[PDB]
Amino acid sequence: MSKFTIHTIETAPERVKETLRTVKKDNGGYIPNLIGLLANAPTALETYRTVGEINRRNSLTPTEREVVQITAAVTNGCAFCVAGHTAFSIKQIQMAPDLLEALRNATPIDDDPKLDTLAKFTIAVINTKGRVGDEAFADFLEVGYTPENALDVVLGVSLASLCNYANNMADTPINPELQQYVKG
Amino acid sequence: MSKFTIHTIETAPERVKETLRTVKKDNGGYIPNLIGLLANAPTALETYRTVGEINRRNSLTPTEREVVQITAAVTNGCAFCVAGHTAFSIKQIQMAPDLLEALRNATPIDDDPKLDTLAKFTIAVINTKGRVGDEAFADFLEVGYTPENALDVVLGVSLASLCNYANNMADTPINPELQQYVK
Ligand SMILES: [Cl-]
Ligand SMILES: [Cl-]
Repeated sequence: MSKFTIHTIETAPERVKETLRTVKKDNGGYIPNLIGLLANAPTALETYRTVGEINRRNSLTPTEREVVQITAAVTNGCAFCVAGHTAFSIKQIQMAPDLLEALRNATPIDDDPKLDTLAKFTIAVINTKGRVGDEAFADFLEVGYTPENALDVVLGVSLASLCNYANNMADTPINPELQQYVKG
Repeated sequence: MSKFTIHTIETAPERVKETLRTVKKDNGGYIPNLIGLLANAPTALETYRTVGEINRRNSLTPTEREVVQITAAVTNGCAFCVAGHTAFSIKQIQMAPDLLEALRNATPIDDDPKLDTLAKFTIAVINTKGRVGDEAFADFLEVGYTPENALDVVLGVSLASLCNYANNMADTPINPELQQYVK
């Protein structure tokens, strides 16, 4: 049936057991199946953790980083990550429900032109593989983003590809603790 | 006018100056323009270097990792990265000419069924955002790769998207020092 084993602490390769233990604690007692999946390839698990940590340090706000991640997961057609990021945006960030709804639905953010442009720029980045074009780039800057922010969106898109494509490949089952955030 | 400044050591953000110094030395006295572009966003430059170092110790061989990078740069239409990885493959792997020519055009690899499937798998990942299908996934295992290798290909694709998409957006000028390798 499954292409991949979703690893537990018990079955994961020794050198990632300590990381899965950390993940489980940090998540209040469960391992999101994305991590259990990436445990199959410790360099892929390592990349996902490490880039996550670099990305937090980037030129975007934590809300803007979630704008990038949710929009990418929706554009990439990845249910697991739409659910995972929704849960993070609610519990970690307490994102306004209207912002969250818009991002999940890939529809306009009416309250905040800045974030709405960022969302739309992320879609264009993904579909064009970065060749967004003169007009899309100029609209990105007009609302106050910079060339640095542009490359930090690419960074988020790059991170989104690792987890969205991996979950797309595995058809990763959605943990019971994420099931309520599933799109829909 | 260009959308991005290509940074020098002098113009870069303070916290990446040392990275640029190290890059310049490693390349014998020049900075590849991707690096001067990424310098605009220190975290994107740092991700590119960090993930490169992780990818180069993954479950694929050095040849297989370049199969993935070049195939991805061709598929993503990124001219800079094709030249950058052709350079690395010639210098640092001594890749056979038939292999290198086939990667650079995404034409089949006739001498090597295993690398031909890897190359095809990579294209499928990129064109299907990972939904490569049961049959493409089975051909991948039957050739000798593992589920682990498959996620390490996704890893390579993700790293390629960072540099390919950035270079695509900037239309990064190709350094004179890389020109011999273009096309
Ligand atoms: Cl467990
Ligand atoms: Cl310089």
